[PDB]
Amino acid sequence: KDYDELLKYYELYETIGTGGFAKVKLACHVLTGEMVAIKIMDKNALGSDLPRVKTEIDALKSLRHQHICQLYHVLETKNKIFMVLEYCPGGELFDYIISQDRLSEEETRVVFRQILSAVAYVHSQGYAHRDLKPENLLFDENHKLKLIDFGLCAKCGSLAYAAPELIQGSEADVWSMGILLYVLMCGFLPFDDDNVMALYKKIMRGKYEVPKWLSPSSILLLQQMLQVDPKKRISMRNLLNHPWVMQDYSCPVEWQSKTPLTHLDEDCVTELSVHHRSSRQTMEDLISSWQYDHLTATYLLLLAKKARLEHHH
Ligand SMILES: Nc1ncnc2c1ncn2[C@@H]1O[C@H](COP(=O)(O)OP(=O)(O)NP(=O)(O)O)[C@@H](O)[C@H]1O
Repeated sequence: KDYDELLKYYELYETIGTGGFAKVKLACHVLTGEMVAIKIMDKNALGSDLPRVKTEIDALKSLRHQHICQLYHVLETKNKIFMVLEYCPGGELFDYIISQDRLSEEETRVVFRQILSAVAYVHSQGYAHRDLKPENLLFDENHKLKLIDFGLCAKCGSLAYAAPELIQGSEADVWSMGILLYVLMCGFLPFDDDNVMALYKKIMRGKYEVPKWLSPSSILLLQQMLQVDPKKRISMRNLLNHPWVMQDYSCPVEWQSKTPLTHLDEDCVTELSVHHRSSRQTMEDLISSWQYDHLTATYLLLLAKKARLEHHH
């Protein structure tokens, strides 16, 4: 039905996750054999919340980056919206933290630099994420982080990660990254309560426990990021070459995209052109329209496949 058009292009596997808006299914793009994750949303059930989806969709169409979960295909039927995404099988950063209880400062730095790369890129494109937290960061096959859930992108979110100025746009993401840092290094939240009023007061207050295993450097960074006054809160740029961030690193954080679509891959175009019964020139013209239809998705998945193969060649 709504699924019949989808099943032209994908064969559906099991549900692998859910959220407040979407049921997420593993699937396989038939033409290329590539696995993907499909967000399924019901328009009728979403109702007045639907703009969030069109928000996420328009955001993701203009974001392309190593640490951003890629959007391949958008499909609307009478009752459903389907978003076909890069499959990340490593699960959430959340579950990883719980598995390790807490991360070492060193592995925290490795993770944090990737988060920072993604968020700095997102800002470079004029957005703020507004829902940064370990649940919205997924591990891919190579244990690399991929940011998801862009429905709150603005050109808001879980309270424990929400900045003070926002519960009464760049500075906010910085705050949330501070909370995330704390969580990675500590295994728990700095501001936590079952009572929302209590939690709120704790946040506006800005006082948190500082455990013995933490380095002075990281303690400082935290206090720079968890400044209740956004005016006093550290800026993205200064986060990008902050000494804690740069510790044991001769490289500043490369937030710039490593995956821009500069120009069309010949092999991929060729492969598409055969299946499409059109010349390569024609296919080039078509692909450049970037409609996020089946053509777009096939092209990008062929590209991802090729990259994966080139990594083992
Ligand atoms: N690309 C993906 N690869 C693997 N698992 C995914 C992927 N996208 C989502 N998931 C899983 O599905 C869950 C729900 O995704 P999510 O995008 O947060 O749903 P949502 O309803 O649209 N947003 P939210 O209600 O705020 O969580 C995630 O927490 C993951 O467990």
